[PDB]
Amino acid sequence: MGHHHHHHSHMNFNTILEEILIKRSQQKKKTSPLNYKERLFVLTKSMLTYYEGRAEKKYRKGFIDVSKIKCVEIVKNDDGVIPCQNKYPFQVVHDANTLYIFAPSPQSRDLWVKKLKEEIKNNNNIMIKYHPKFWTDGSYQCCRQTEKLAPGCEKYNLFESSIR
Ligand SMILES: [Zn+2]
Repeated sequence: MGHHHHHHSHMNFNTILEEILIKRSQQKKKTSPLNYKERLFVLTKSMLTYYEGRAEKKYRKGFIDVSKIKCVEIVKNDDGVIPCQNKYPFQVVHDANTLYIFAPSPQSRDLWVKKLKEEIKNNNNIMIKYHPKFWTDGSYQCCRQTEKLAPGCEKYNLFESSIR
């Protein structure tokens, strides 16, 4: 059972950047681990949207608006080892929670963090501070305030001079 097609061309508009990225889903007291889910992510000026044409589960096709984003940075990892197969993760704080996305390469991470900052620079939703560590629910991260969206423990340079 469970064998038929359901493909329709729901194409996104003018893309800035697309890549096969890993979404670490933030679990909370339910039947979910810290799932590393490698999907196709496309960034547009209106929305960051991922792709999962699952021919098995009615899996959650979520999306983030650029205006929902409050902070984008690289994840300066406090741990020894990066858990996922992909390494050099970046973080996207938004209306709900702080999302964590592992890039295949530090090349991918660099360009993604960059382009996201270049979009969210015009938002009035941006916290002047961000969280450097892994915001996992009720865990011992940077400020140990991981419950609800704290306004950042380290200072966020929205316009950071990468210039050498
Ligand atoms: Zn913190």
